[PDB]
Amino acid sequence: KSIWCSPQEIMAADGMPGSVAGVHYRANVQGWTKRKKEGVKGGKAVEYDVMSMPTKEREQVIAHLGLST
Repeated sequence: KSIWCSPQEIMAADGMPGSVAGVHYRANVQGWTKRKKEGVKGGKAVEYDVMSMPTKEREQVIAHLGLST
């Protein structure tokens, strides 16, 4: 029921341009839900909850998927 996506999918969104940190800049103003995972087979893994982002932001995520699914 919960939804969590890594910054790679988010920064790949045209609505959210800039590298991974560039996305953090926009998320600096709003209190985005963030979680520091112990790294997934890597190191320092970060995820965001799209269900907590404004509805307008939600359209941008679905729109990116609408380009393929």
